[PDB]
Amino acid sequence: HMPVWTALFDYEPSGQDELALRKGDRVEVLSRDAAISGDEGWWAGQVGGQVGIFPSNYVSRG
Repeated sequence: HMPVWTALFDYEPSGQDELALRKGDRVEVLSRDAAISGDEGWWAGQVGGQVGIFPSNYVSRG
């Protein structure tokens, strides 16, 4: 059911609230709302067994 989003790039977290990404990970995107991520241009999601925020430009739909 949940839409497919793919990490375009590696992302190394700067905090425990940030999601680590590796290029080509399928990322479960949980919100695009800045009021939920707390940081304009950041989304919330789950990958790697962690939930957290990442910069929105790091994933693409499909």
